[PDB]
Amino acid sequence: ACTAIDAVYTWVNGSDPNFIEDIRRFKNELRYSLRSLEKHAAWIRHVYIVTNGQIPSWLDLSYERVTVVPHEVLAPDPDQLPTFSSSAIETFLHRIPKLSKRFLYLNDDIFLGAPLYPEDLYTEAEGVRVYQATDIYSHSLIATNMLLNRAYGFKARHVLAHVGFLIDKDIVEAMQRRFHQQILDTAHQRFRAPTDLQYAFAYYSFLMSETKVMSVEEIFDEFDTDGSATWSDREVRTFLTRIYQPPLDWSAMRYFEEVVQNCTLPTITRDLVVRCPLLAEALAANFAVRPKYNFHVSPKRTSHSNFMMLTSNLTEVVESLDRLRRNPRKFNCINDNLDANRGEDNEMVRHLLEDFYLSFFPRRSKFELPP
Amino acid sequence: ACTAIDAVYTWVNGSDPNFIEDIRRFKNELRYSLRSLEKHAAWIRHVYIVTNGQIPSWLDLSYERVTVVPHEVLAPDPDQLPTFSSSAIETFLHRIPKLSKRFLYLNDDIFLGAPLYPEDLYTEAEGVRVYQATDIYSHSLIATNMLLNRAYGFKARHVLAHVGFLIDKDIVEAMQRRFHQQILDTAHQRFRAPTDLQYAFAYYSFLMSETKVMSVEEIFDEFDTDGSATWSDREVRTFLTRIYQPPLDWSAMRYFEEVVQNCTLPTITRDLVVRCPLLAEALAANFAVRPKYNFHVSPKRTSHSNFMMLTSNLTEVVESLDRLRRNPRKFNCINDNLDANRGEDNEMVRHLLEDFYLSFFPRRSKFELPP
Ligand SMILES: [Ca+2]
Ligand SMILES: [Ca+2]
Repeated sequence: ACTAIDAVYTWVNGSDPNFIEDIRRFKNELRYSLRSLEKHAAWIRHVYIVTNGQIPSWLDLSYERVTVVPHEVLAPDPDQLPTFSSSAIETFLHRIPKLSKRFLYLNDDIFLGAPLYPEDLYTEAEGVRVYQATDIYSHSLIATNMLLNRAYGFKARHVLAHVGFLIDKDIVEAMQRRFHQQILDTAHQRFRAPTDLQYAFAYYSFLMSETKVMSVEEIFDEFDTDGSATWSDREVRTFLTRIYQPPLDWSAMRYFEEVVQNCTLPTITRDLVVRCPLLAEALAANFAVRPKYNFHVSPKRTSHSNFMMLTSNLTEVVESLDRLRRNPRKFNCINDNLDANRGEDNEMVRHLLEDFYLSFFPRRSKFELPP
Repeated sequence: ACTAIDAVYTWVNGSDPNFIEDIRRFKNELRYSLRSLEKHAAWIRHVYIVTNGQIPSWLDLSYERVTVVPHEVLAPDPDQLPTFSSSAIETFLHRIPKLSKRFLYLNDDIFLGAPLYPEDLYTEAEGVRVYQATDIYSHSLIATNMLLNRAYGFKARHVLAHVGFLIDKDIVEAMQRRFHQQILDTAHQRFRAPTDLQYAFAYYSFLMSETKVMSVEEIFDEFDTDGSATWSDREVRTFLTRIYQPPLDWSAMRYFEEVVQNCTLPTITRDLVVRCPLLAEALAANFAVRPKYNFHVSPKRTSHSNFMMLTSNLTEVVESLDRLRRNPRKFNCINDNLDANRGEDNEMVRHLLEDFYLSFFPRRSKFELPP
């Protein structure tokens, strides 16, 4: 337990009258997913749930590891807060007061076997493991991809893979200060509309393409190994080897001494290499395009993250739930995509899924009050 | 700083009369390599040096981070201790009293740029990064490879790559209790003889091939997710999916119930699956060959570990020392292989190398007393 994590959760409930009244104005998942944290990741040290005031019935409060914070305290400009979309709620997840610097996102339907360690998400050498992989979701995909395609170059950017995302508070604040038009746009919306900015992809493509700029006075402060303001011949040879690569030659030596002698080896200082052109330009052309935040593409080896959608064909349900059992990987994500016309098959489906979730996680975790 | 490391060093000195007297009876490297620890790895929290009683002249003692321990206190059977080989000294490196569980080996000529983090060596999910890559050294290579080829299978085993090796005390004690013939053989030797067992390769091939055995009572204690001694139909289906893979079929269901019914689904317990043959054999044939220690082959991306031998051709010296400067990688290892006939070129070589080692590490570190 080197660093705190403090994962978050959402849990919208669409069964009580006070939610469907506000909808009219305009599957017990988390119980078995917060239960997975007690088994396979016992280091997260706090759990938040962001709701609209409504608590779950089975939360044992005063556990000092689980709290609920509503949208009344989070959202700026308290005029948008009657909100019923995920992506609007995602835009104020970093305004939780005693939040640690980094945190797991994992939303509601993320249960996890195959125990989780903090080095699976954030190391210190590397440190953000970016897990690469139609009606309403595709349009927001195209809009976010085009918005990140206006700036930041072009390249190919891959979508993510349904893991619990690890999110830094400072990087997302610099994200929201970069796209202040679209953050307020998606914030001031009621439902899921096709001009949205999805938070995870616009985070993990923002972080992958922030390029820092280092000034010439900072390449003098580093890149000599010395005490103060000395640039001697050892540092000169270190400087010349990082430019003219294949061998190093006498031509580069007399080129460098010709450049220093034209400044009208006599004690190369900081003020000379800041002042003199055609060397500071030739120095900053090599070392100024360093990336801003530490990132790490995953080598697709350990957490292959079984997605495995839950359609209403009971055959495909039973090979899907058995194929979640043949491979007990790190993250698993069962989203519904359920029919509403078949009220007879989608009762046996919800009873069949209960056989799956009790097959792995049958103990009453300490988050749940005794019935 | 999650865990302690406490690296070790050797530093044999072949210049004083009291060493050459004992040799007759039968390059300032570490100063610039212990100096690299103050710059690029400030978490190792103790440094040991194992000698034969002789201290360096420039060690500032009472630093409470650097100590010297001689061979008198380490070696069992105090009859072997007049020793003048590396590999004999390597066989009692884990008898240092206040040693942590894991430790860096790095011997004497290992200086390191490009800062080192504990996740570069030992994580918790993985945790031993095994860095794969003629007169006297080749024979010990063939002997150690054949000794590890007698047991442990056959396969291909690769040599290591001159990094600071991370070594566990318990794994090396189980190594020395496996090869008690060769440990005492190489311990009771005076010099480097061609029947040696090299410590790093016989460690990192021992650790890669210890296979554990799990009893059938332990595959009942795990592999049900339950409280105590219950093996119900959810666990049965989890059990059957991990054997008959492609789909799961009704034939496997009636096969399993036929196996349980022939034990002369009626409450499958622990005593039944321990007692009944042709199921416990069929259960342990799948889950008993799990490896003993966590290991991790390195993907050869970050620490490519410039070796770059130091022969006496001054041209090859200057492209070697410049090519150490073009690539500032994680570990670097300059071993001598120096001629002794040319006393005139091998003075300019040692002065030229001093230009290299002061080009990166010029500050007097806190390990060194002021001259
Ligand atoms: Ca300098
Ligand atoms: Ca059970």
